[PDB]
Amino acid sequence: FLELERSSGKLEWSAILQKMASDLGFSKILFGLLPKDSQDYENAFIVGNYPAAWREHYDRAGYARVDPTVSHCTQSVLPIFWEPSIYQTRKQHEFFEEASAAGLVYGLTMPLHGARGELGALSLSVEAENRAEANRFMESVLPTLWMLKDYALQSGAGLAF
Amino acid sequence: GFLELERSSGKLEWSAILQKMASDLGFSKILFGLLPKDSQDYENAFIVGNYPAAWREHYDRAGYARVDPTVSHCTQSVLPIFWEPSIYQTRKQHEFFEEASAAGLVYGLTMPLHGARGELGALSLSVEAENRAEANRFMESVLPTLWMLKDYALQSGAGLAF
Ligand SMILES: O=C(CCCOc1cccc(Br)c1)N[C@H]1CCSC1=O
Ligand SMILES: O=C(CCCOc1cccc(Br)c1)N[C@H]1CCSC1=O
Repeated sequence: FLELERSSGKLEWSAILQKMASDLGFSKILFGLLPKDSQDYENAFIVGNYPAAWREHYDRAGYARVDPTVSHCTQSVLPIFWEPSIYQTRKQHEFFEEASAAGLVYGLTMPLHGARGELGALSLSVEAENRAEANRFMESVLPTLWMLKDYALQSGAGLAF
Repeated sequence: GFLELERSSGKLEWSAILQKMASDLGFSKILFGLLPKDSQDYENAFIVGNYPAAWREHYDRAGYARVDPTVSHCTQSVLPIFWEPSIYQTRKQHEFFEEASAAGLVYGLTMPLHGARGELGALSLSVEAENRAEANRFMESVLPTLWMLKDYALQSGAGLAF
């Protein structure tokens, strides 16, 4: 994990994080971080390879207020798996279907809460033949991910702003 | 594998569960402490564990919160800090280490806690060992489990404290 700490710039750091995630077996990621006093977007540091059409769709639809992982991050330090049970409201149901259309189906989000009051998330999505396979995989690497998210948080917070 | 923590209904039951989890991982002494957002009110911090009472009192009276290198570390980082000679840098910190050792707190680590609602704290665990090579073997073997444990302890502890 030391390679993240030793990155000098955002481009280098992002490429290292993306490669680490890929080597682990996740094809898509989002790392997002806000400074302490900031609420919604605006000065958010966002990296990764989420589909650009999804990012724009999400913003226009005001999905920060719909996405169940966002509310979860505001109240918890524990991972939230993208299971059907988290998409409860009608808007969350459509959110799930639209995310799926954009290729985001199986995954998890690790909330990020930095020492300086940074608020964010490391989300990782996996391609799998089915949900059971995706969950077996995520469980198999969970302790590694749990360390990764804190290393990414500490190093990213130092570069983000 | 940490479900007992969240399900715990009271501070005494929760404390005992956490102490047993730490013991099972090889650590006979722990401190779990949490303060609310932007607070330095240690008098009203949520503190559990089994550090020697003589050490706690000494620490408080000497104002060691301002000397202990693990406290300043927690303020700036989410990463663990191992209790190694290299962390005791100032003259006062060398004295701190000597006294901490007189109280049996030579080997261990501190995991900083930063809660979703701004809580600040630490899960500290001390291990008994003959030397640091042995202590390191003991700690390295359970580090990934501790890393998850500290966050489960934070989430559940923050609910009970605040
Ligand atoms: O990755 C996410 C967002 C996770 C949370 O992101 C956050 C949360 C708080 C602050 C910031 Br910046 C980003 N959602 C996923 C769920 C399935 S589809 C999708 O976009
Ligand atoms: O366990 C600790 C203290 C860890 C940090 O504790 C904290 C930090 C922030 C808020 C609160 Br409450 C407690 N120190 C150890 C180092 C060796 S001897 C000793 O007491």
